[PDB]
Amino acid sequence: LQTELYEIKHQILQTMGVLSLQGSMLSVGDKVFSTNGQSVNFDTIKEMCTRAGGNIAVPRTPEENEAIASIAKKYNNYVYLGMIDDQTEGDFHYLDGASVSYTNWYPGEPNGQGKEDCVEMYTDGTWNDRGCLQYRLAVCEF
Amino acid sequence: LQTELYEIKHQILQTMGVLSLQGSMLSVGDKVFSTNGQSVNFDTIKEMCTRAGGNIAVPRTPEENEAIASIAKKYNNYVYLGMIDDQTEGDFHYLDGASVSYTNWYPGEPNGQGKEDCVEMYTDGTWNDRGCLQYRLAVCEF
Amino acid sequence: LQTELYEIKHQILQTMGVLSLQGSMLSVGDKVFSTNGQSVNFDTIKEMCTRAGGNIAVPRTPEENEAIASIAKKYNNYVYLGMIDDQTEGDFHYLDGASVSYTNWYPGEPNGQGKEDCVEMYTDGTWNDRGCLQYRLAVCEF
Ligand SMILES: OC[C@H]1O[C@H](O)[C@@H](O)[C@@H](O)[C@@H]1O
Ligand SMILES: OC[C@H]1O[C@H](O)[C@@H](O)[C@@H](O)[C@@H]1O
Ligand SMILES: OC[C@H]1O[C@H](O)[C@@H](O)[C@@H](O)[C@@H]1O
Ligand SMILES: [Ca+2]
Ligand SMILES: [Ca+2]
Ligand SMILES: [Ca+2]
Ligand SMILES: [Ca+2]
Ligand SMILES: [Ca+2]
Ligand SMILES: [Ca+2]
Ligand SMILES: [Ca+2]
Ligand SMILES: [Ca+2]
Ligand SMILES: [Ca+2]
Ligand SMILES: [Cl-]
Ligand SMILES: [Cl-]
Ligand SMILES: [Cl-]
Repeated sequence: LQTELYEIKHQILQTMGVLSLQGSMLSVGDKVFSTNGQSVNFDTIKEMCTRAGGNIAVPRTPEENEAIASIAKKYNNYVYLGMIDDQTEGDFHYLDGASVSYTNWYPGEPNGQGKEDCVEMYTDGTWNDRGCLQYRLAVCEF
Repeated sequence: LQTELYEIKHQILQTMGVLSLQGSMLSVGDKVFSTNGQSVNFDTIKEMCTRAGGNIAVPRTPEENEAIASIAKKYNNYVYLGMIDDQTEGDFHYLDGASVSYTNWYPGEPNGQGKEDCVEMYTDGTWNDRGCLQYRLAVCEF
Repeated sequence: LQTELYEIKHQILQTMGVLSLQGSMLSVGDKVFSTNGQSVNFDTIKEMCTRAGGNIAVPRTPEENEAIASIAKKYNNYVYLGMIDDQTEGDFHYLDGASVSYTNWYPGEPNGQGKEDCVEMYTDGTWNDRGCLQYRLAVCEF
């Protein structure tokens, strides 16, 4: 079976290598990020990522933030991130319900104070709280 | 080894997630469908799919039919399916030799009665028996 | 676990099938070749392939040569290969340090005699020793 396992691991590396060369994914630690280049609103990005078997991307580390920012830069668009401050204002949570730890707010942000429940990322990787109805680059994590 | 197996399964899911996000595959049950968007005749589609390690797509379930129809719709072209009524007329078989079960004939079809040995799918997912020399969207199953 | 292993192997085959259909990879024996279609110099191709988890492509067999030549033909560009004759002139080595075995020099080549330390492949698959600063099609192996 060890023959099978080595071969399997090698083939997985080949396919991920191919996708990484084609610019179709970025691997960061345990996470893989990807975009198909389309721009839609926050709710539609969630459905899109979920349909593909993943989730709207969120950076929980400086390294993850840089990877998503590099995607925002390459595709030159603002990006919606997987966090919201719905139920309680000023209190941003990941979509799994956990309170946000790492942040990278653009100076002055977040300033919505009720009416801005989503978070967008600028091309320099910094964050702004925003309404959820804008068209933003869809980035998913797997 | 359980560490290896969990990691392997996760990486497989990441790559399939990426391909699904990019619109490069559709997963239905055990089957994966894909097209590269090219149009060729029936014999050439078979060679193309076989070269890639798969087979010309055929729907054996309503669910599979819908998936292929969604590809025909997205690419806006008629699609050749993996069935033929060669040796016996009115008797359509899969390419593995088995008699066809599920069908979705457009009203009046099949009407070839000798001279139409292939099957094409319209953009609404319904079927027509047809000659095999037309240029149709190549869709493969894996 | 056998259920897991069969399923894993099948899913790997599906993803590789998809990538092969999309024209995003060529499998030869143990090797997988891929290009993203970009043209850069020798040093930049190495970095690009390494970033993706692979290496600049080199043919060690007639079969591997044909696969890379088919990529050079499809993309209609000269290709840099993973071999150099740096430290000793007339003495080409793979990037792992081993002396080159299989060759396919265009008639008259190699003729650099000091000043041509890289190797390019023409669209017909034959080789020429060349300087390393030209823009060539980036082809990686995994
Ligand atoms: O000045 C920046 C400011 O501009 C707009 O009002 C909105 O996008 C706010 O979310 C943002 O904080
Ligand atoms: O009326 C539809 C009819 O049109 C043509 O004659 C052919 O494509 C037939 O296969 C099809 O049944
Ligand atoms: O005649 C072919 C000859 O042309 C140029 O001088 C260079 O590309 C050489 O590397 C090559 O050998
Ligand atoms: Ca609110
Ligand atoms: Ca708010
Ligand atoms: Ca704001
Ligand atoms: Ca006939
Ligand atoms: Ca017939
Ligand atoms: Ca007919
Ligand atoms: Ca030299
Ligand atoms: Ca030389
Ligand atoms: Ca030369
Ligand atoms: Cl809004
Ligand atoms: Cl015909
Ligand atoms: Cl040069």
